[PDB]
Amino acid sequence: GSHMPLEFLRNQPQFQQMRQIIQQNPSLLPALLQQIGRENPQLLQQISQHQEHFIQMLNEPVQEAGGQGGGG
Repeated sequence: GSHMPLEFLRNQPQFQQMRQIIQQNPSLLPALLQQIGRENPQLLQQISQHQEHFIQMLNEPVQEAGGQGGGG
């Protein structure tokens, strides 16, 4: 979508968890892109086509106080 690239990630059981790892070891961002390449190389090449926007969805916290219903 025009305000959400890679939208198929947004709720996934791995996307709930792999970002928590990178938020403690950003040195393993390469090692997570490589890990996606061992099980979904089709997702990997799609993330690679959007990498600057993937980092925005990747670097945020997996939960936030806005999850109660909205931003205000």
